[PDB]
Amino acid sequence: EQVVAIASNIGGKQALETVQRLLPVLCQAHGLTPEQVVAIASHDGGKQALE
Repeated sequence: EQVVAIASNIGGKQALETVQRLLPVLCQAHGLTPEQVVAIASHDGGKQALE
């Protein structure tokens, strides 16, 4: 279990809840925050019509 999974369990949007949770993490560790690029694209340009 992880915060990125618990929040998404409540919200119902794993790809969206994980990006908001890993946002400060990847922003502090790197800054670029690829999550808003890769994870978002995985849902928008991928798992959209199937979600």
